[PDB]
Amino acid sequence: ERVLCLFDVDGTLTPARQKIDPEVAAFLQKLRSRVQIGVVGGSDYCKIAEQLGDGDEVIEKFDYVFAENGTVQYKHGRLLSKQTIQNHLGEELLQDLINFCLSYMALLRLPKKRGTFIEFRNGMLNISPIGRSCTLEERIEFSELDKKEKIREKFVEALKTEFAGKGLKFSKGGMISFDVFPEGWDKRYCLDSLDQDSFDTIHFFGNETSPGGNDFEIFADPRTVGHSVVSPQDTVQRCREIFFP
Amino acid sequence: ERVLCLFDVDGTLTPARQKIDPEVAAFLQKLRSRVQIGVVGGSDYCKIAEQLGDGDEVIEKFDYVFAENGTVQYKHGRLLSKQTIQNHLGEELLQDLINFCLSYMALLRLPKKRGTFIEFRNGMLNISPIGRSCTLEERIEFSELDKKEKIREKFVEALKTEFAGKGLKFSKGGMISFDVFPEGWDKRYCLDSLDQDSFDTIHFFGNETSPGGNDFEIFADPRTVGHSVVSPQDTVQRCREIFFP
Ligand SMILES: [Mg+2]
Ligand SMILES: [Mg+2]
Ligand SMILES: [Mg+2]
Ligand SMILES: [Mg+2]
Repeated sequence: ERVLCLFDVDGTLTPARQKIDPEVAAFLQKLRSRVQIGVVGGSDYCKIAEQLGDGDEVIEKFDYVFAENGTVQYKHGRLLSKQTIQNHLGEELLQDLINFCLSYMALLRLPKKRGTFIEFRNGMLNISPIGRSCTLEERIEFSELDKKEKIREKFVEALKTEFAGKGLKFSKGGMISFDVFPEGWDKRYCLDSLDQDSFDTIHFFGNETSPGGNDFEIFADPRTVGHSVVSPQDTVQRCREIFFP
Repeated sequence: ERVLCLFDVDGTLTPARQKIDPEVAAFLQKLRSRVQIGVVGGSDYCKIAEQLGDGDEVIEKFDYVFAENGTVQYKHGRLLSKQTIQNHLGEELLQDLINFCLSYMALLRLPKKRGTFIEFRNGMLNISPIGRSCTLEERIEFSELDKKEKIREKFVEALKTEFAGKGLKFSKGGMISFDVFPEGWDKRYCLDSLDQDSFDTIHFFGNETSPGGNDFEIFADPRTVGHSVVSPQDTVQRCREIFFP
């Protein structure tokens, strides 16, 4: 009777990294007459906020806004505090990680390099072996280089081996970067808080629910009814079938 | 007859890193009835904009806004393009620099580390051996550590030696960070563009005009009438004496 629908963002509600279609948006508000609705994305809040309305409207349009996998949470218009990756990991392991990344990147000799190789967020370190500080022509340029030299991939292989058994996970962040987060700080993190809000059912929709994907763990988790979608139209489709039959 | 007064920001017009006193601000507008006025700061535009009014008002209140030593320039309400440190330095030297900084920082084992060790701006690399991504308690904490271990200072000594004769300059950025810029991209950079605006006199005011300080080179440059000030009140004082005697 208390139902929440929880959506991944990229590919599930919106074209990847882009604004939502006003028609999907319009539907989500309709869905809201029956159930509460929320989103969970890997990206920071501002990025998510941008894709889903104007300014900070997203927190008004959605009952739940879980950014950075849920390490950052908005609930019914208001911010709830965030745990810090350093509080969770502690300083020593976090610095072993950081120094390893610095020492590995120092040895990479590329065509170009830019800035902000290691960005410290709430629920992850975002690592970019070229530089988060590049333009569009440069994003595409490194994107090509990464494919050819497997830069991120080899870096991740080396990181996983070095920190084997120490509770870190790595997943790519699309172009030029990868994330490093504590084990358990994938999308499932948001479920722990949601456990306290007395939902009878939590429907999750995601487009990467296959093994490997960033939606897998939350989709497979026994706390959710899992749904696999291919597009924003597939998502609306499914919600119609279940909630408006 | 065409006169410009050009002010450094921190310590010259405003308490360091802080909002301008409405009384100084009020005076600067009065000064503007006689002469054009401008500012030049080491910081980025947003930082400068914040200290000097609300939002982007600074470009309306000042005839010239030279941020990042002049590599970024506003002139009479509008932005003029910026040269890029990489266009000036080229990719190879810039990456030698970057990799050297990465390799040096990887070997620093500190109490803590955070993120954004190398921030790529327009007219410099800002290097922070702890992490630009820290809070106030942490800024103060590293600030203490830096004093005791001479972290930035030893890093700079090593950088200057390594890149001896290669045209790079280093100056500290107050707490936790230092800047790396091409030789000539201190405050004097803004004078090259100002040369094209047909001023009969350019008065410069700065509080670090002693050798070593970030105001020295522009103060000593034969293109300006140089003035040494100790406070925002000293600045207003001097402008009264010269322009309102
Ligand atoms: Mg997705
Ligand atoms: Mg499930
Ligand atoms: Mg000053
Ligand atoms: Mg002079």
